[PDB]
Amino acid sequence: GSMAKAAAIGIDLGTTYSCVGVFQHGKVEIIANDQGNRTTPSYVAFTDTERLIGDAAKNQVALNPQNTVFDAKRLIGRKFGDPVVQSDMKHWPFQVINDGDKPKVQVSYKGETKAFYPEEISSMVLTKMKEIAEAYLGYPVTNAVITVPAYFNDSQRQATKDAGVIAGLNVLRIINEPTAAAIAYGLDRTGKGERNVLIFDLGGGTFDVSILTIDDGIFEVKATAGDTHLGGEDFDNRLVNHFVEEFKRKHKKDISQNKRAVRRLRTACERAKRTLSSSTQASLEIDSLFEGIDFYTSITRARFEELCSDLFRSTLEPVEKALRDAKLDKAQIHDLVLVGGSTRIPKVQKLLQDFFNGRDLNKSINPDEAVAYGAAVQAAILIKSTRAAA
Ligand SMILES: Nc1ncnc2c1nc(Br)n2[C@@H]1O[C@H](CO)[C@@H](O)[C@H]1O
Ligand SMILES: [Mg+2]
Repeated sequence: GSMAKAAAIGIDLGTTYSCVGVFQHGKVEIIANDQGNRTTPSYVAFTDTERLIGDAAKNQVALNPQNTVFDAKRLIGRKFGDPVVQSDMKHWPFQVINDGDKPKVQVSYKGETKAFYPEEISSMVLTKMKEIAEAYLGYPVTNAVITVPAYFNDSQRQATKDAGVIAGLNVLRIINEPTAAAIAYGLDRTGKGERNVLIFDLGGGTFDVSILTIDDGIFEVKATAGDTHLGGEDFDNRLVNHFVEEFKRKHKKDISQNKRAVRRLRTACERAKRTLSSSTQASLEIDSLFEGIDFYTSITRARFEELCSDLFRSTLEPVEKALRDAKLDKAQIHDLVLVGGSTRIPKVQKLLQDFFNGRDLNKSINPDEAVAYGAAVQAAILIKSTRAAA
């Protein structure tokens, strides 16, 4: 009669990390990759012999910075001359070239110089997310919902669809990341009446605040605000500068000019930063950090909080601006939703909860997974083809 249909997938195609989910048996499964990771770096690396995607690409970045591409989402659907592109290029070790006022990333790959459009790099990330899903499902996957930032324009949305098509995916729909996070919590399933929802999205490098109004399952974007210069990497930087000073005080040595030492310090700082979200202190233990000196120390959550205090407080400025733009008072927000791994920071949660006079924050769905979770919910809805009974 009619053969069983393959599940459709939800993909959060993130700037730094991507995430894939599938809605089956009335629930979402966020799918881990074959290294056991529930999120996959949005990285692609090129060598003389291989093209590596995800963890394999990010794990070899230190010695291959010129041919390991990341942040392609910052280039997608943009002109080479766009001022955002021109500023971002100064921070990237890989080459970005001008092809008819369209940016391309240029690398060494399999004995040749090759240039790729941002959508081609994103199609490589999408191919890995599709394979992660297929390894779990045990069959080929065709259909996907892909999410984008609410502020993406027509060109950025079309280039994201193009990336899905290059990857061999049928793109069911391009949906906004804040809308997907709201769908993850079933905030569009609460019946009749308007609900105002604030999505607080703190990423690795950027911070986005969105205000949505939901009425009978219909979403309207009321306001977007944020800070392009605020993210998890800035907190890592504060810890790096702190420990560089500490090594100077303790050993009378400046490590800041040995890239390996700085990198090993940053890697340990990011892990200590994660530990501090669950513990009140965290040890830092690096063997032979510089000149054969072992660096065995610790940091309290209170000291880390003081180090990033101004950065954490600055998340409330775009919240206030978004509320002015939406013409809403904080008491008029029905739901608060957390998105991004950096929202696990207890002090970030406390500042926002205090701002909203003690209100509960929806954080029960892993904040680095909520967007893919909502996209997976929508993908299953979009492939339904029920024929009405008489
Ligand atoms: N538990 C956690 N506590 C604090 N921060 C975290 C945590 N988990 C993740 Br993931 N992050 C940060 O989220 C960003 C995602 O690109 C990076 O800056 C990660 O360091
Ligand atoms: Mg995101």
